[PDB]
Amino acid sequence: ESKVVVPAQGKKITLQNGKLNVPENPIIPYIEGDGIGVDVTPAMLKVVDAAVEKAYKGERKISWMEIYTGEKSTQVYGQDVWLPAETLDLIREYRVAIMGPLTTPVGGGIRSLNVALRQELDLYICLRPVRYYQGTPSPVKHPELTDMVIFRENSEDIYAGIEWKADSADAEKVIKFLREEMGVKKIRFPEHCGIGIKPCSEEGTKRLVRAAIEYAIANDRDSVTLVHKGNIMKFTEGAFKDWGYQLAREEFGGELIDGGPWLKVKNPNTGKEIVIKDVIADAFLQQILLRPAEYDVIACMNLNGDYISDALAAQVGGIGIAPGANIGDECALFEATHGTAPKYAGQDKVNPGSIILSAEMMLRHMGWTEAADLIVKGMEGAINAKTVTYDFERLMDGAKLLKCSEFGDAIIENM
Amino acid sequence: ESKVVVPAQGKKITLQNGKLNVPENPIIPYIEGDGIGVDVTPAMLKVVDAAVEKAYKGERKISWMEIYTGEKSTQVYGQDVWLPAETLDLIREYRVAIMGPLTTPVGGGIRSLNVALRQELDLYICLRPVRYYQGTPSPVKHPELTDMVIFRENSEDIYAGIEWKADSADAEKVIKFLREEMGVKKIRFPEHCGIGIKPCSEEGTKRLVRAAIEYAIANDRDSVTLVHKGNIMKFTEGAFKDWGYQLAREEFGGELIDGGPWLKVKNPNTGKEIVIKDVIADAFLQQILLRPAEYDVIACMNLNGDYISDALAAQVGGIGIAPGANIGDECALFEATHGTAPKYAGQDKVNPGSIILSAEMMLRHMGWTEAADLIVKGMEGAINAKTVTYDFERLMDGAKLLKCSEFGDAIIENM
Ligand SMILES: NC(=S)c1ccc[n+]([C@@H]2O[C@H](COP(=O)([O-])OP(=O)(O)OC[C@H]3O[C@@H](n4cnc5c(N)ncnc54)[C@H](OP(=O)(O)O)[C@@H]3O)[C@@H](O)[C@H]2O)c1
Ligand SMILES: NC(=S)c1ccc[n+]([C@@H]2O[C@H](COP(=O)([O-])OP(=O)(O)OC[C@H]3O[C@@H](n4cnc5c(N)ncnc54)[C@H](OP(=O)(O)O)[C@@H]3O)[C@@H](O)[C@H]2O)c1
Ligand SMILES: [Mg+2]
Ligand SMILES: [Mg+2]
Repeated sequence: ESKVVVPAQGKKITLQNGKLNVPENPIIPYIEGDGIGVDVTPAMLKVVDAAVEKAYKGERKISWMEIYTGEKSTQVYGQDVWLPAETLDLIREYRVAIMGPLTTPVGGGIRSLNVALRQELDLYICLRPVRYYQGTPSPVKHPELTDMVIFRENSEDIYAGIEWKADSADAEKVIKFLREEMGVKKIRFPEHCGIGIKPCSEEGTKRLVRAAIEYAIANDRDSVTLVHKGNIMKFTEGAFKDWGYQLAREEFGGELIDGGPWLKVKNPNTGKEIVIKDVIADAFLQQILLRPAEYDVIACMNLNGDYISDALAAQVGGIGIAPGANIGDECALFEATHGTAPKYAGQDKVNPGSIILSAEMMLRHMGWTEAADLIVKGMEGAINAKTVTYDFERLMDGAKLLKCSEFGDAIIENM
Repeated sequence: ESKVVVPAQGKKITLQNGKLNVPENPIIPYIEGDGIGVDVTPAMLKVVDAAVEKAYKGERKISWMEIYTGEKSTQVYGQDVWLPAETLDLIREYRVAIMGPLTTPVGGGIRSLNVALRQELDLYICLRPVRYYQGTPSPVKHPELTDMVIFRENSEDIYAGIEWKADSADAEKVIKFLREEMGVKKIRFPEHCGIGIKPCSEEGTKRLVRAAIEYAIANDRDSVTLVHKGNIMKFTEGAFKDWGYQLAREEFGGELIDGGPWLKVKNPNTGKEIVIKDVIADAFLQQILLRPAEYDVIACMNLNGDYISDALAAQVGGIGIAPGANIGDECALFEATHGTAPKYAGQDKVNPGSIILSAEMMLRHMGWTEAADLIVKGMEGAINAKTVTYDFERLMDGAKLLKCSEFGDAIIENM
């Protein structure tokens, strides 16, 4: 008994030849989000509607359709309905959707609803661009040097969720198999030992890296860096790196730079030579602080991508305004990347910048680049004006403190 | 046919009741290290001898004994001798040793000689303190707020080196077992798929965390933070966190703070209440930049520790002066934490600060705290004086450029 209401006015986005066909009146599902979702989502809807209205002079308008996942879903659909099958169907059917932060319960056997959405819908790209907005308080000296785009593999790695508890019958069965059938002698303590499995495939790797290189081409970026810990994990992380370079050679004409191992890929549109290179993951966490200007598009596995995107967001002062998308071949889900911060829920206090910039990505994904540009311009102006929410204000001198809703308005005021 | 020469003058350190018994004339094995090892090691020997001479007025003296691992070992012992069994025996027998950076070959089937040393000798603690030295050029605004000590688990995690290549008979055998016998359906692409195993045990976890809490007590530190990605890896990383808290409760009288989950442990010597807490790994990489003063002793698994120690070293401008130890119940191996940087080898150019501060840790481990304090004082003075090696100098104005050897001398000059 669906409680979703399909908008009377509005038409479904469709997909033909890997190209989105977006009508003037697209229906866009949104999940409000739990906790501060109640604050940031209304601000997002208003900012997006204003950008769309202004950009296309009223010719285009989104028909927002609320759908459910998280604690709110339990209130709507019932007790154990954290992720209704209907939500998976609707996101796939309508092609483009956006969500606030989600509450995943503890003590009931769910790792992460965000991860569940990504995997169930096969949204294999976690796309997280990290740039600096002039005027943002930052813990680093030169945050303006950071302008990167993270392509985080979203469907494999240790995120597969394949593991067994220490002392469980299953764990002991796996360990026995490893020691006795596979001849494994490297388990230091085989008793009271939890076990996890890390898969990495050629297909999984290459579809991710393919998207990263296509993005570098489409957006005239300077380089793609494969980040990995392949010196220790030779057959997963090392394989990821090798397959990435191979893909560049086989599909994009990548040629050896000097004596290797870096490659150059010719941008078929601009003639720019895009560098394909690689950095070991621990060293990369140093490089993003010490030589940020040398990095651009980043391609990495699921866990590394999780870490890198957080580290980069922190350094640009963007912990609360970091945008994110999850993109697959059939649909895409844009998301606030911060948590539910329930202590502030309903106080109209927190920064709606993250979900707003994820909506910017959404508009851009829809081909509505003018509306997207207006959001960027608005965000830039508001931050430059020092008219900001508490999280920025408390780190600044001479700023004007704005509520969440009010910061949404300041963004519009600056379009 | 050993090519190691046991010093005529000198006596073996011994171990009784988990307490080192260090004579006035201890024999200390050292590995010179490959590449820039030839530059930084001589500087380390000179600085350490000066600190020891000055601290104890000639009553004490180290008898250095060269031992081998890495490319130099192949030159001494022969073609495929990258890690002679003799070196493992000698480090265990003499209890305390130090090494420069090592060349691990590529294309011959060795992940890392550093990891091999750690695992073979069961040096389950990777101890990496990260502090700021006034005057060091840093990419962050307030590096002085960083004063942490990393306890990185050194014997388990994905470092166990258990994995199989995509398309290999073994990989397919493991995957078949997983899908057919374990009923695993979560492998997105089971073909052309590499597989790695991640173990985490109660014993492995608790011996690491035990050392971290004992350290916090011995050194009157403020808190121990368990860092993990337990929300996704419930039975490895999540288990690590749970066992860590449990250890604090069961062995150290840890009591609930407020409504949890943090605990307080009473320092039995100073009565200080040590906070035991936890942070998810991605968030922690933000916290170390945004709220560094809130963190002190860190306890984490092998891979997370690898990443965290690099990230912290970068932020204090200490990429080339980060000290490190590997400690087990029977012996300890102190190490330069940077690479071999062969392009500079023999030019007397690079920073010997890392191996020098690892030697400071070594002296402190030996109970020679006065000599260790002299090295710290010397390092602080030299850096404050802006008499520094090229890696610092190029980031500063009005500094005096010193050779590697000369910086070693400046450290002595400042004792
Ligand atoms: N079971 C669940 S739901 C769970 C558990 C762990 C992690 N996560 C995930 O991991 C990430 C972090 O989540 P979390 O739960 O650890 O964070 P939360 O507890 O929800 O938020 C922690 C702090 O981040 C700051 N913050 C978050 N959003 C903000 C905004 N829009 N404006 C200003 N400040 C903001 C606030 O800092 P101050 O209080 O200092 O102002 C807040 O107290 C999220 O992606 C989340 O989905 C989820
Ligand atoms: N197969 C081997 S041996 C291998 C491979 C990968 C990683 N690792 C390990 O991973 C870590 C990093 O090693 P790596 O090989 O990637 O680094 P390296 O190539 O050996 O060094 C890279 C750069 O770091 C800087 N640097 C290193 N030591 C320095 C010092 N003492 N003073 C000043 N600058 C210094 C230099 O930067 P500038 O040129 O800019 O001045 C150097 O070019 C090490 O722990 C290493 O053991 C080992
Ligand atoms: Mg994350
Ligand atoms: Mg490392």
